Amino acid sequence: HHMNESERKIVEEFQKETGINFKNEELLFRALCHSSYANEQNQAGRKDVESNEKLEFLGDAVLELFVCEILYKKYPEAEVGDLARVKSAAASEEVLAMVSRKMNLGKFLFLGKGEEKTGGRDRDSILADAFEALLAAIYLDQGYEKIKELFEQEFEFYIEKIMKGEMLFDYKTALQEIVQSEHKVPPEYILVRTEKNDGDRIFVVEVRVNGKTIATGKGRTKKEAEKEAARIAYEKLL
Amino acid sequence: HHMNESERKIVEEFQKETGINFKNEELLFRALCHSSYANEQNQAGRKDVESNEKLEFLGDAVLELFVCEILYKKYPEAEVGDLARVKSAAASEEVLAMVSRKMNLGKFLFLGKGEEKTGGRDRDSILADAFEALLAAIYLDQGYEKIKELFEQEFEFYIEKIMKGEMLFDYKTALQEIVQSEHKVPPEYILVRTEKNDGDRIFVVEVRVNGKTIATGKGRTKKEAEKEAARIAYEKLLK
Repeated sequence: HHMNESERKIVEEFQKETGINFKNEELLFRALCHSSYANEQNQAGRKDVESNEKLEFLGDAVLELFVCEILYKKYPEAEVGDLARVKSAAASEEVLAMVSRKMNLGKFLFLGKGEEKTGGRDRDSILADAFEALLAAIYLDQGYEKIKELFEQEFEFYIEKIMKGEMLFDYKTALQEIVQSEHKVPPEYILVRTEKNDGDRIFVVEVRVNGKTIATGKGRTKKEAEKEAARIAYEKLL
Repeated sequence: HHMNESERKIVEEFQKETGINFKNEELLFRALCHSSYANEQNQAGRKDVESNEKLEFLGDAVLELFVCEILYKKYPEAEVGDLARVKSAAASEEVLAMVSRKMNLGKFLFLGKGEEKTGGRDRDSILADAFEALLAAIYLDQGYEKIKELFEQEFEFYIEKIMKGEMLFDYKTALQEIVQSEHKVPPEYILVRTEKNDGDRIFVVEVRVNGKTIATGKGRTKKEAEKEAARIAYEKLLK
């Protein structure tokens, strides 16, 4: 398949924006191609444009192994019934769409005009599916180690939340909504210090409202600590 | 977990017999331990004897990726629906038990006395589970490339049969039974030719009864051709 100008631009923007470069850019294009766009282009005579359905099929297996490996290695004392519970929760459409949105994945999808007109770019199923297809593309292009490099830290965090029975969602967005509603101002995040416990560098962030510290969260990155802080503040405020 | 004498001998034998040598033998031991054995040993004070249930949980995902990767790479034209159908069949208990039996896995399992007495060593589910657990052990000890090196060819063969809609089972044993019954002699497999056909070498095997050829089979190895010849002969002998 020969990428036309607008397709090449999108493919270039995706790599620049997400930082995920590809050796074979055709794998990336394919992962982002919803069937509605492949059908549209094929009907326009571009028979080599293909959907992400096959990559999604492989991607789901890549994801399952990636999540189960984290569970097996990180929770040796967990009952097998617990590994299975968490596995299902971690690989769910809900988590994947959340991950996709955080990556602004919707911006880079190729959709047929009708799908575009009817909200497909915001559809949880389409986003989750494209994310799985992306994992297969990265797996095929650069290997399983790259998948861990890009996503293990992020998923270890989601799996920890789920294993601990803590509800998982976009913490920062939820906290902002509740703080603006009750105080008419947004929450402020302050990195107050860093630590080096367990071997990893740890960021300590306090979330405050009107200068008052509501909660303190810790994480392996500034972003993660902010997320943790928002989770704690949200649960506390409620 | 310290391996006692009998556990040590089983582990050593497994490695010598299959040729799959482990850097970390505890992984191999755990894969071979059915819950009935672990529970029996724990109750007797050996608390570090663990079952293969966690390895099997990981092993199942290793198996799914292994089969899906083959399906994705080898059948680019297949509809996704065919890929999902073949995946389920390829990773099924039936196929996995067949594979386990080919590796004589049943002889290396650790089972509780009661479980062993009730026929556990021949139980399809126990065999399939330990094989998935073994895949996890090998994956953790030696890596994914070792899994392909050991099982890719074999699974590509099963996958091809299922993808073509051809029933999959122990062809040879099934043909043996039907030929022995009708003729009072067993079928014979004769490698009549080997050749390199734009890929690698391919063996041509003829299966015969009393010197008469019943069918011819081709494969990437002699054993594969023999299985193919038996499959063909068996289907034929339902004339």
